[PDB]
Amino acid sequence: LTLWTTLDPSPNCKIDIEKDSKLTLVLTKCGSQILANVSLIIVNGKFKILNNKTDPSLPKSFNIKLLFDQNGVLLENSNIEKQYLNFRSGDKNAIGFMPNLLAYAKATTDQSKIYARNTIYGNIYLDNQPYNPVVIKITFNNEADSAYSITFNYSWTKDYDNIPFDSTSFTFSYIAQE
Amino acid sequence: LTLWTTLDPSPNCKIDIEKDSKLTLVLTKCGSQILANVSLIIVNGKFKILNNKTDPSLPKSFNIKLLFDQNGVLLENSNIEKQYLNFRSGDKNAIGFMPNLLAYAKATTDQSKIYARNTIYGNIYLDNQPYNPVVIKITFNNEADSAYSITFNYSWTKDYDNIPFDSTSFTFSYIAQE
Amino acid sequence: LTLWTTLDPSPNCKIDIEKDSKLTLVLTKCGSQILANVSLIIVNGKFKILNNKTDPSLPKSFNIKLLFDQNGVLLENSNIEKQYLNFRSGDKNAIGFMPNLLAYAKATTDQSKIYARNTIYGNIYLDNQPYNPVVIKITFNNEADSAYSITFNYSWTKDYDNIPFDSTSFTFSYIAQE
Ligand SMILES: CC(=O)N[C@H]1[C@H]([C@H](O)[C@H](O)CO)O[C@@](O)(C(=O)O)C[C@@H]1O
Ligand SMILES: CC(=O)N[C@H]1[C@H]([C@H](O)[C@H](O)CO)O[C@@](O)(C(=O)O)C[C@@H]1O
Ligand SMILES: CC(=O)N[C@H]1[C@H]([C@H](O)[C@H](O)CO)O[C@@](O)(C(=O)O)C[C@@H]1O
Repeated sequence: LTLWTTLDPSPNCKIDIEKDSKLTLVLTKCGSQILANVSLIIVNGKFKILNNKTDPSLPKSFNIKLLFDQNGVLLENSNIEKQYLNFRSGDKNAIGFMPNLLAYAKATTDQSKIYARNTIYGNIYLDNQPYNPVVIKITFNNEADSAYSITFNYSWTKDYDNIPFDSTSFTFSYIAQE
Repeated sequence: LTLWTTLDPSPNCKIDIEKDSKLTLVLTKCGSQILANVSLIIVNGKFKILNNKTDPSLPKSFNIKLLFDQNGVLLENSNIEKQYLNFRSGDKNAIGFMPNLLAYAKATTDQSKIYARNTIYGNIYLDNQPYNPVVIKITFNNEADSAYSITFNYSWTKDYDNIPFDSTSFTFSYIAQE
Repeated sequence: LTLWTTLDPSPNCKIDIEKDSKLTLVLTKCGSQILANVSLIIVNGKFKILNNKTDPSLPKSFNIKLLFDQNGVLLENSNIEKQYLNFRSGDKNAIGFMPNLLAYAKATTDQSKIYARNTIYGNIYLDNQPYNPVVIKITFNNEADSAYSITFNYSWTKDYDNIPFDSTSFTFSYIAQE
C-alpha cells in the first residue's frame, strides 16, 4: 500500500512563504522496507529562483521536515500539513510507513548524536541540468518534539545565478517501524 | 508482476547498427511505483569500444528510447522492438508499467518544456572502473509521436581511449500510470 | 518476504578482528528483484577510526563478502556467520534472495572476467559528512569456492585523519535467481 501526496504541480509545502512549493512524495510499503520517490518544485518565495550570486543573504540550504506524532500523522511544525499525505485506494494509522526506531534510533542524549545510518545522501539537479547539483540529505528520527521524522535537507555550494528550483526525481528506501 | 527483457547477453537493441547492444531492463510493479533495474552492454557498432580520443567524429552521447503506444507496447521508432519486453510467468496491456501522466506530464507547448521531476540522473561506470563515469539520464513522457516514453540518455565528458561500453547496473523507480 | 540482519548496533561481522563491525542488511523480495538496504558501523579493530594520514600501512579499501552455498546459506569464509541472516516472520532455502546466474554469470575462465552489469557503484559518507566519501562497490557472483556471492567493497582516496567508519545508508536492487 501507498502513502502519497497528489501528483499534480499544486503547492502543498511552506519553505519560505505559505504554499511556495510542491513536494511530490510517494511511499510504497514493500514488506519491511519503504520504497520512496521524491521531487520538489518551488513555485513562489525566495527559493523559487536561486539568486545566491546577486543576493548574498539568501541561504544555500533549507529543510523540509515531516514531523510525525506516534500515530504516523504530521505535526503542525512540519513544512507540510497533515492533510497532504493520504493512502492510495484498493490498488489514521501510518505507523507501517514510519522509520524504524531500532534501525534509526533517536540521539540518546543532548550531547550525543544519531548513527550515520539514519541518513541517506543523494545528488539531484535543478532545471534538468547536470551542472546544477543539489545535495539531498534525508535523515530519520533526528527531530525534537516528534515521535518519528523524515527530514529532507537541500544544500548547494554553487553561487547559483537565477536558477529555478525545479528538481529532478530521487529514489531511496528505509526500514519500516512495523 | 514484472515486465522485462531476457537476462542473457544476446543483443536486443540498435544504437548505431542492428542488434549492436543488449539493454537488460527489469521493471517490477510495487503498487504505485515501478522498481527498475537497467544495464547496457554494447557488442558491435561504433559505440562498442569508445575511441573518442582517436575519433573526434564519434559522439559523446546517445539515446535508447522506449516509445510506447497508449496500450504500453513499443512503437517501431524505439531503439528496441516490441517483442523484447515480456511479462514474467505466474511468479497486450502494460499500462500499469507506464510513467504516470499527472506526475510526468508532456510538454504543454512547442515552446514549453517538461518539469525536471520527469528526469532521473545517475552515474554508471564502463568496464567496471570508477574512473570511467557515464551520466545516465532517464526522462519520462518527453518524446514526440508516442503516448508514453522512457528515454535513457548516456553521455560522457572524458575523451575515452579504447574503453568498452560494458556498463555497471543502475536502480531507479518511477510513479506508475495505473 | 525479507532476509535481514538484526537492526540494533550489536556487531555481526569481522573485517579486521572478531565482531569488529555491524553490517545492517535488509533484503526485500519484490518479485523478480531484491530491494536492498545496507549500512556499516565499525566498532573495533584498525578500521574503527580511519587514521590513513598517520598510519600509511592502513589499507584504503576492504571487502565484506557474503559467500553463499547453493542453498543460499553463508559459507564459513564469509565475513559474517550464517546465523546472522534470518527470515522476517509472517509480516533453510534462500535461493529466492540469490543473485541471478543468467544476469550475473560467473567468470567463464581463469583469464576471463565478469560483465560490468554484475557490479553496482555508489557513494556513501562517513560520520554523516558529505566531505567523507567512500565508494561502495557491490559485485554479484564473482567469488571463488562459492555458489553465489554478494561482495561489498569499500574504498576511499582521501588520507582520512581520525574519521570514524560510521557509514550512511545505501539502497540498491538486483535480479533474483528464482
Ligand atoms: C550528473 C552529474 O554527475 N553531475 C555532476 C557534473 C558531472 O561532471 C557531469 O559529468 C556533467 O555532465 O559535474 C559537477 O561537478 C557539476 O557539473 O557541477 C557535479 C555534478 O554532480
Ligand atoms: C565511483 C565514483 O565515485 N567515481 C568517480 C571518481 C571518484 O573519485 C572515485 O573516488 C574513484 O575511486 O572520480 C571521478 O572524478 C572519476 O574518476 O572520473 C568521477 C567518478 O564519478
Ligand atoms: C554528498 C556529496 O555529493 N559529496 C561530495 C562533495 C560535494 O562537493 C558536496 O556538494 C559537498 O556538500 O564533494 C566531494 O568532492 C567531497 O567533498 O569529498 C565528493 C563527495 O562525494
